[PDB]
Amino acid sequence: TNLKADPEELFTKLEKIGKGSFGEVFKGIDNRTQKVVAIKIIDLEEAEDEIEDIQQEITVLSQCDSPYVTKYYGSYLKDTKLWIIMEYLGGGSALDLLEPGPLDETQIATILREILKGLDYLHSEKKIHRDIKAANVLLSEHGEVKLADFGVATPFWMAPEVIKQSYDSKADIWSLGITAIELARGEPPHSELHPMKVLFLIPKNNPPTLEGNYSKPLKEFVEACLNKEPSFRPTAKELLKHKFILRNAKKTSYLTELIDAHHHH
Ligand SMILES: CNc1cc2c(cn1)cc(-c1ccc(-c3ncccc3F)cc1Cl)c(=O)n2C[C@H]1OC[C@H](N)CO1
Repeated sequence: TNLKADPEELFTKLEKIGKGSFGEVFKGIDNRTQKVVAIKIIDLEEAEDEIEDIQQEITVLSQCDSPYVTKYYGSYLKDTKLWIIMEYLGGGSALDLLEPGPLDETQIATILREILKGLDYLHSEKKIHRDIKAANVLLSEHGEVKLADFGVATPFWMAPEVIKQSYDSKADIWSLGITAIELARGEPPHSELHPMKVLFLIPKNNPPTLEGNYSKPLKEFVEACLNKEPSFRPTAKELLKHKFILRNAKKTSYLTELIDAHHHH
C-alpha cells in the first residue's frame, strides 16, 4: 500500500460501476498510460470491522499472476480512504450477460472452461477462490474470462461442508456446479427461498440437478461437481477434459457476440 503518492493525481475517477464488497467501485483512467482501470474506494472509518478481510484479499490478489485472474495494480491511502486499483474488464460479468436471454451450450461450455482454467491455476497455487458464481466472473471486451471477488477465508453457491463449517479446493468445484446451473437456467437452485432456509436445505437435501432440455453431458458435468462427498468431486484439471467441455467449448473470442448482445439489449 502506497502511503505517499496521491491517487487523485494518478487516476481520473469516472462513473460508478456499482457497489462491490467493502466499498464503491468506479471506472477510471490511469493518467500516465490512459488505460482504463477499476477503482474501489473503501472508507476505512466506515468499514473498520472488515479491514483484515480487505488486507487478505489484497495479499491473495497480489500473489496471483494468471491470464484467468483479474490483475491487481496496487493500493493507495488518501486521508481515510483506501483506493484499490485493478484492471478494468469491459465485457461485464457473466451474470450481466445472462440478461438478454438464455446462453447456448457452446457459450456455457466456453465460460466454464475458462473458469476451470482459473481454478486449476489457483488450486495449483494452494489457493481457494471461495466464491465462484456468475457475478464474480468478469469478461474483457475481447471475450477473455477471469475470476474476481475472492471469498473471505448469501448461501446459494456454498458447498455443504462449508455451511456445516466442517474444507479444501473441492468446495470451489461444488460452487462451479452451482454456477453451471446458473449459466444454464439464469439462477442457482433455491433462488426463490429465504437464505436461512437454504442454509439448512443444502446440507439436508440431495444435491441439486440441472432440470430442463439440456444435453446429457451438461447434466453429467453438473452432477459430477455436485456430489455431497467432496472426495467424489473431480479436480479442475480433470474437468477440463470432461466430454461436455471438449465437445462444446470454442474460442473465447466468440463471446464478443454475447457481449454485443448485452449492449443491444
Ligand atoms: C465491469 N468490469 C469490472 C468490474 C470490476 C473490476 C474490474 N472490471 C474489479 C473490481 C474489484 C474487485 C475487488 C477489489 C478488491 N477488493 C478488496 C481487496 C482487494 C481488491 F483488489 C477491487 C476491485 Cl477494483 C470490481 O469490483 N469490479 C466490479 C465488480 O465486479 C464483480 C461483481 N461481483 C461486483 O462488481
